[PDB]
Order: sequence, then structure tokens, then C-alpha cells
Amino acid sequence: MKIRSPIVSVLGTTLLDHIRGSAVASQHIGATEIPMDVIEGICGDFLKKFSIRETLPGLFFIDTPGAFTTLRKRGGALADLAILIVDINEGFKPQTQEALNILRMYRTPFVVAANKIDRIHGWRVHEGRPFMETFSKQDIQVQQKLDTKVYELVGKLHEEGFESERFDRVTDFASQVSIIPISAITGEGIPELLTMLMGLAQQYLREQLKIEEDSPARGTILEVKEETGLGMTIDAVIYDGILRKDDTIAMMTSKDVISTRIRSLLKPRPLKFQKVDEVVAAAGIKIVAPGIDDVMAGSPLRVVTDPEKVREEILSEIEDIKIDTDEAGVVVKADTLGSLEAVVKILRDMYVPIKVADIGDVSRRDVVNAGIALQEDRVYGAIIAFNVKVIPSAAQELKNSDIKLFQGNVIYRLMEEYEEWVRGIEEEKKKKWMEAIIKPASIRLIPKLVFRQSKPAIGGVEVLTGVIRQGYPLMNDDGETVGTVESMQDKGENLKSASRGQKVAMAIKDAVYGKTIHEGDTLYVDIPENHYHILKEQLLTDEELDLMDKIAEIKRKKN
Repeated sequence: MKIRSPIVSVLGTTLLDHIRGSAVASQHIGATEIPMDVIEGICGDFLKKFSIRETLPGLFFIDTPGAFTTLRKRGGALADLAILIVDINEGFKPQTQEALNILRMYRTPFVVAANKIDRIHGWRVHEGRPFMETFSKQDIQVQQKLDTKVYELVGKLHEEGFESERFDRVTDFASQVSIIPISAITGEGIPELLTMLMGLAQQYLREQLKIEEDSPARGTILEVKEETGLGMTIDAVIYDGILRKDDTIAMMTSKDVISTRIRSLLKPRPLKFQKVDEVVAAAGIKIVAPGIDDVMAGSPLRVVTDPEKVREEILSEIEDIKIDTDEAGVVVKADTLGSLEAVVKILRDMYVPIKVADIGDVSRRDVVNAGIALQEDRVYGAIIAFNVKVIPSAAQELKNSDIKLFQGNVIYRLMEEYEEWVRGIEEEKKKKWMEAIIKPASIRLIPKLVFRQSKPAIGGVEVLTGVIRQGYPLMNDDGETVGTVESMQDKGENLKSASRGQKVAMAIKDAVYGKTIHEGDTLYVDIPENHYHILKEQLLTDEELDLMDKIAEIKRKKN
């Protein structure tokens, strides 16, 4: 058993391009590894406070700015730590909220590198010096301008739910994000950037770094791409175990689990490719093997021991990111395995059930399924398609509304759009169910306006409070039943609903003037006990509320 190097993804590049020079100024495919001794050489005595430095090989940086979403293992992120790069002059942006969203979602410890400090008006570069050193040599007004921009970032982070501060002012390192102002182009601030990473390693990394350097290699494919001279190849990161040139490895394709016997393991040329016999966890490597081509970026990579065990172990990992059930509802489609897992994770996070989740453009069958799910709660009758096009065959068999389609290349916007969409469809529901509820309404029988005594009694009437509807039951001042609103007419208009001080000619079935009903009388809607109870959730105008209590008192004298 060994303790490997933490894997660090960079979100938001000359960062590693000048960091690579850091060490070279004394190789992995898709990654750069900075040995611990080099880190200590760059970080003065600032590191001497972190005891994990004596046990780590160094830091393994993934050369993949963001997919991070593609850098994933069973359960989530393959990265142990992460740097979120923000431009300190431009401040926040969209891709920054998308990254933050993803970082908290996967719960990965991270630091923010407030890049481009060299671009602040009046700043004087001090090549490769720690931030504190260079900052203290700047003019008082230049120092103030950097703190102003930093605090604007602290502000945005706060709106987003993260408390944070410039690294040297952080209180409680576990909950505040540490912001390290830097300049990638210059080496300014890089020392503290690395010290805060060693800082996060000290705070959160233990058993996650333990590997069994002899066990069959556990990795993840980040790129399936052609290469001159060696057709299709695979670039992978190994996080546990050992991979050998003669190994057999299984991986997921878009349809099935396959395996291939490796022909070559290639890495960059030391200090185009260089062949190697093996690689140990904490490695980025290019693989040359036969039946790849349809291999999925983001798929697990496993050297094969037992074909049955490896096969189902891979199948189950993917089973969680697919879902093709019948129940629930909501269809999700992303352009990649990682994205898909991110979206499904966020949705699954919002307890929103899913019926479909897969890769590829929206298809007729996705629309059909959005329908089968629409048949129960139109809130599910939606298609959420992340960075994926809509096949013509489905853009037509989708014409019939009822199934909303959210498109976009940014995940939080789509989610925001979903939630609010659900909001309207959520209000445009109570309402629908409200109509079926008999609201409070009061009515006054205008004197000297009797057009008919019995049969429908018919008289001029004024709406006192609320809204009386055709069919509403009417009762006495003493709770006695009087009749039912048969029909209404305002001047020449036939109505079923009348409010305010409307005044109309009203036909009242079952009522009889100078008997059951009397001119001048005030009649009240005979709301049903149950309907009344539904005052909760369903709750009016300051009048309908006072009236509801009155109807209550009125009936109360009998219950």
C-alpha cells in the first residue's frame, strides 16, 4: 500500500505552463506532476506548518481546464482538490457559477486563484515572488485597488452561498473559500496558491490517497482520440493500482462493456511519445489497443481479473447514470457521460424523479416518453437537454405542446429555468383546483325590483363581498337554506360570475319572495363545512376574510 499524490483539477493554461516551467527550471499524458521537493522549493517556510508534506509524492494536476465532469470515478469526481480560476479584473462570469455549482455539488475542496493581478493599473511585476512579498512592494493605492476587486469577488461568492476571504485573512479554513491573488503569466502568488492546496490536503485528505500499488489498475478514460501513426488511442488517468503493457482492460462503449489487450502504453518524451512497460496509480497515460473507437469518455477503466465481476461492476456504475424506467417522469439528455451524471445528480438532488437519462441528441422516443410521463403531472412532461441538439425526427413529433423542452450549454440556467417553469405550472394548478371551491360571497336583495316571485324567484341583486357564481347555494341570516343561484344578468350581459358592487338581475331556484326570501335581505353563500376548512392553503381579499368569519358565526349558531 502507498499514499498517492492528490489529483487536482483546474476549473475556470499558463497556470500549468508557468508551473511546468517552475519545476523544469530545476511526464504524463493529459497531466503534470509537481514532485513534493519542487513544491517545497517554491513554497518557502510557509509549507512547514503542514505535516502531510512529509508523506505525499507531490501534486498531480489534470491538464483539463473546465471537463472535470469527465474526470469522474464511481460516485463523482476523480479530483481530490481543485483550483477555481477567476479573473480578478473581470470578476465573476457564467462559467464561474457553473464551476462553483459543480464543485459544491461534488463536495470537492477548492481554492480560488484570482488571476491577472499584473493587469491592475499601476501594478509593478516582481517575477515569481510570493503574493505577500509582491503585494507589499506595490503603491498604497494599487494595494487598495486589488483589495477592492478581491472584496467584489467575496461579494459574489456570498450571493452564491460561499463565505470566503483573501487567504491570509481567512478565519476557519474549513468553511471559507481562500482566495489567492495571482498572475499565471508572472510567477506572482503561485507559492501561496500551492501552499493553500497543501493546506486543503492537510485538512481533508487521508484514506482517499491510499492505493494498493500492486492491485489491478483502476482508472478513468478522459479522451478517445486518433493519433498519427497509431489510430484510435485512449488517454486515461490511473488512480489506483498498476497498469501493464500486456494487460486486458474493460471499459464501457455506448452499447456494451468491452475489453481489449493493450499493445502499447505511451507517455510524453522525458527531459513524440515514449513507450513504457507499466504505470502506477498517480498516472496519466495514452493507450494503444484494437477494438476501441466507440469507447465513452468518462467511462471507468479496469484491468481485467475476472471478466464477469469486472463486467457487472462496470455495468452497475453506468446503470446509475442511465435510467430507462417507466414510472416517475422527466427525461434528461446530456452530450457526455460526465455531464449526464452531473445533471442527474443535481436533479436527483432536487428530489425530482427521472424517467430517462442518456447521451445524445433528443429523439422521437424521448418525446414519446416525456409524454408517457406527462400523463401524470405535467411537471414531468419536460425534456432537459444539456449541450445536445434536437433531431429533426423529434423536433416535429414534438410540435404538439404539453412537453416543455429546456435547451442550453449551461447547467444551472437550465435548472433555474426548470424550477421557475415548475413554479408557474405549480401556481397554475392550485388555481385550477380553486375554482372547484365555493368561495365566500355576500348578496343583498335590492328592494322594489322583483320580476318574479316563485318558479325561479327573480330579483335585482347587489354583490356585497366576494364573487357569487352560478350554482352557488344561498342561505338565510340564520343559516336556513333559501335557494340556489340559477342565473344572472348584468344589464344585458348573461353572467355566471359577479363581484364587487356589481348589481344584476338574479334568478334564484327554490326561493320565494315574501316567504323564503325578502327584499332588503342579505343572503350568504352556503359554503360546505369541508370547503370552509380549506381556508388553509386557500387564503382572499380583506373582505372575503371578514365575510368567511361571518358565514362561520352564522352557521356556528347550529354547530
